[PDB]
Amino acid sequence: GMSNKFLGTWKLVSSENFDDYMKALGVGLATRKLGNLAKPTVIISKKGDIITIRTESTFKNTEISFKLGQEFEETTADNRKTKSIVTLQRGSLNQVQRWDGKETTIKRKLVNGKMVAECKMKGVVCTRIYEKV
Ligand SMILES: CCCCCC/C=C\CCCCCCCCCC(=O)O
Repeated sequence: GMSNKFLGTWKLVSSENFDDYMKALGVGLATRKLGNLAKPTVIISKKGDIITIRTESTFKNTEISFKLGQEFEETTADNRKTKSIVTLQRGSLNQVQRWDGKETTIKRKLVNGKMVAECKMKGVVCTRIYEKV
């Protein structure tokens, strides 16, 4: 199952190419400016077979809960209404969002004690590094 080492509170410390990823998602400039500057936390918790991922910024939060393998509805931080699914593959949490005939992936893995999120939209890739608080 998901490693217990995912559980807890993670703080963003570095990011690369997030602006273009947000462009590719259709996010407008004003919102991209906040996404490029903010350093969110990501809180991962689990109760039974339900994993919860809560993202906190001072001006925008989000939260998803899911069971591995099972599709769920998600309203994203940029206000997309998606059908999403998270699977566990080779120790990574692999989240796919689908909306409007579009698709994006957000893979979260543990590497050297950090959480690495890799995001892909139509070949535009970004990486975000999180440390464990
Ligand atoms: C929720 C707190 C940050 C919100 C500020 C920016 C608003 C919208 C940008 C939309 C980006 C959607 C991707 C969010 C990041 C997914 C990968 C990650 O968790 O690091």
